[PDB]
Amino acid sequence: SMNPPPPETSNPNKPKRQTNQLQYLLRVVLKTLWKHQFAWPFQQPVDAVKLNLPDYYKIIKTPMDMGTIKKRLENNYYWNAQECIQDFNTMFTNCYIYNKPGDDIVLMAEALEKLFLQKINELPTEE
Ligand SMILES: Cc1nnc2n1-c1ccc(Cl)cc1C(c1ccccc1)=NN2C
Repeated sequence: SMNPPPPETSNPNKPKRQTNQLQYLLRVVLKTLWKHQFAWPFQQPVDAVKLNLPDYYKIIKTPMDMGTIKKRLENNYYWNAQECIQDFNTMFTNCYIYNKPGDDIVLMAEALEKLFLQKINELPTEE
């Protein structure tokens, strides 16, 4: 029922890059989803205490959220675009694992994921 520490957003010994694909993930993908009317539940780690979800972190062992992703991108945490794409996919998957078809939060995830997929379809080739 307690909250875990949040995912890491800083690790000085992790090697870093800022590729054109990572810049697209910040400037296009994250910006698009962040501004959406359904972004709000996803803009920070799930607070299982305030939301009264005592089983959330019993079920979800790889938590992820756009607050974490935003910090990772803005603070250049990644080496490649795949790492960041995986974080978005983990975020959506967790929502579908914990919740049920047709739940409001699932409908919200589905809307954001559609936009995610439309943007990642036009990920630029790496330069
Ligand atoms: C993300 C996420 N995944 N499951 C949840 N959330 C969530 C997180 C934050 C916040 Cl603040 C809420 C939620 C919700 C939620 C339920 C209905 C309408 C809007 C949000 N549900 N829960 C259990």
